[PDB]
Amino acid sequence: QFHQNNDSFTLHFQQRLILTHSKDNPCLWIGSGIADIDMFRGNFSIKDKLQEKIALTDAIVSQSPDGWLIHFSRGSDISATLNISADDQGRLLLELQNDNLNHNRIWLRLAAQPEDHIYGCGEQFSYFDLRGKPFPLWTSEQGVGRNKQTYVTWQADCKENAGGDYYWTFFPQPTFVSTQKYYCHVDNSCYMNFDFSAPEYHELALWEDKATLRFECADTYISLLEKLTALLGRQPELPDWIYDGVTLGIQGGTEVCQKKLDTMRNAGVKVNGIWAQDWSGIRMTSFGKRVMWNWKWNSENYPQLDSRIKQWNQEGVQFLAYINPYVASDKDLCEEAAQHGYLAKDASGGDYLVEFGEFYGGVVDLTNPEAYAWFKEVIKKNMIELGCGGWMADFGEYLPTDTYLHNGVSAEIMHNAWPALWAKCNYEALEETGKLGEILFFMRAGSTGSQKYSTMMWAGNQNVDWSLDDGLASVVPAALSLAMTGHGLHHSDIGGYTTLFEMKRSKELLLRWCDFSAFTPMMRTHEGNRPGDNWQFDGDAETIAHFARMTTVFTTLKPYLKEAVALNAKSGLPVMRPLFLHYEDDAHTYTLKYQYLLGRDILVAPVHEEGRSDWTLYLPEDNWVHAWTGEAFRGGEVTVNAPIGKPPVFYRADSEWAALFASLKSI
Ligand SMILES: O=[N+]([O-])c1ccc(O[C@H]2O[C@H](CS(=O)(=O)O)[C@@H](O)[C@H](O)[C@H]2O)cc1
Ligand SMILES: [Ca+2]
Ligand SMILES: [Ca+2]
Repeated sequence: QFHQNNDSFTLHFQQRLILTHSKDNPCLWIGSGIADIDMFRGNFSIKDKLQEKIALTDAIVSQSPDGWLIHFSRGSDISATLNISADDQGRLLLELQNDNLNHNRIWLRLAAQPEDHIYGCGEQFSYFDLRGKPFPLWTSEQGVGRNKQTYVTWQADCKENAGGDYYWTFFPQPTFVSTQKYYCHVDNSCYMNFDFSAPEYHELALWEDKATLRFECADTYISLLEKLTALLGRQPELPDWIYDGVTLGIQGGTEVCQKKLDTMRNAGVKVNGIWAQDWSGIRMTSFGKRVMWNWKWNSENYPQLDSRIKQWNQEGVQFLAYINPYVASDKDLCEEAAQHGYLAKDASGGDYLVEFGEFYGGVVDLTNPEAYAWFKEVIKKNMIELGCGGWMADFGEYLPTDTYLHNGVSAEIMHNAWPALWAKCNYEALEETGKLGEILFFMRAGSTGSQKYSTMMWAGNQNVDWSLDDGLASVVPAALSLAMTGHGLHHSDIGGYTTLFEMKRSKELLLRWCDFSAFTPMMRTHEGNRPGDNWQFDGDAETIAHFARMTTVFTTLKPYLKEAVALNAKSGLPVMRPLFLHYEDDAHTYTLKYQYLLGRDILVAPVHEEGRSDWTLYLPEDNWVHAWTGEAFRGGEVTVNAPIGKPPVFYRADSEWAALFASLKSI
């Protein structure tokens, strides 16, 4: 539905009002800015020197039988064209192209209603409903603290501009869902700011001279996500062994791994894996114990690993490793990359050395098909053929904007696109070895296409604290925001990661986090950056026993989880779901941030505060059974006892899975 008067028009798409334009209230501005983008250790400082911002108030429409073409102008020397058409699947397609490259800013307004909620924009840690705020979309480090009013954030800012803020994330994406039951996906990867704060419109700011946007509607959110994932990609099914226990994050070598494994197994903990990020060596820095970034098994630290991997596998234990797409400048791979011209370049034509925190690395130029192939062979040869069942595929958010890439695309454009590219490299390693569905890699950074190429997201680095913006809590909006952006497999470090400034992980925080992760599709621990300052999974007999209990819980859910994972693969129906996917008529479910459905039938509200013996949450109208007592409940706000090991989890009494669920209160 396109309606027009002289310099005035509206566009409806399946009855959603998308655009309105008039001389008085334009939908389009263009102009120009000079980007001053600086990075220190992945923490970006983005300044614009805005030169112009010009409202294109004149619009001349011409019509094809396949669309409308709108010439916008403000005099002869300022103009842009908007083509409105349908793409090959009938999605609404807007193509914008400014007059010339000098006009490298776009602001486009979309119509909205005050009541609309907005979800998505990738992986968001402070907000799930985005309505009422702007979100800059620039992949970076996620922040330490992430709130200017908390102390840790202030410390991290002083120390290295590292505290961040509510919108910082390693997986921003220019994709959102409206409670008008449509999504909007922007194909650009330039800097963008999605402004959701005006009651009557959404404003999308693009730092480019052109923009493509697609929209699709549906009658339910589930169908909408089916459509969104038809566009962006659907993840494979998880390997069957992911459901079989906890993956133990261990460092310090083979014997330590063995000793800890045995401690856990012998106490009855269900262990499916050992994840040893230091498989390649350790680098000590002031931040803490980091990995040596040269992607080859270090047999001095991990003697007999080649054989031990298989002995572990014989007992149902996978070995997981660590790789990122950078290479330590003081090691072999970086040298080999340098010799073949496989590294991103600086303006002088040298290889760009990035400062990563008291060491330097090259950036493997994944835009060079040869470097891409070579790096994929590194994975295949040095990890898959070694016998890894999986790995952390980390980073992807750190490309500096003054690197020069083999494909000739500006680093200011390639920066945001990097994660998906890295994801694809991993995905293809698996695909080329027949290991999709068998090997599992997990990623932190993401971008458009991570929905196809990342077999699992993890929530990156939480503080080992109970903060809303960077603690246990924040993982839930991260998971739900991703679900709404088309990625339905999400987990977090059991216990958090970031151990700085007197933050140290308590036993209590370890156990609460364990209770949370038992109700997600993957259980995996982390030592954190300072292992010896954090409570760990084997800190005492009670911790071990808690793990044996909650791993038993997790493994009981295996068939349920697997079905939910199948559904994710088949139709983009995410494993951790916002309540409104199934309780659409309940207005209260649209504003929940810290509870989710695990599958259709289990409602989870993790305790995210220290010192609680009870917990308050919302049950939508259904017949619920408390998992630990069998107690029946109906909808409305409820407070339950929530000691450690009995997280606030409820299941639908009418679930075909009810007898499985009913066995939980007997563990
Ligand atoms: O920018 N930094 O310096 C920075 C440091 C550590 C970061 O953590 C990431 O990297 C760690 C490995 S390492 O310390 O960089 O070798 C892994 O243990 C974490 O799980 C992962 O999220 C991420 C970034
Ligand atoms: Ca008219
Ligand atoms: Ca953080």
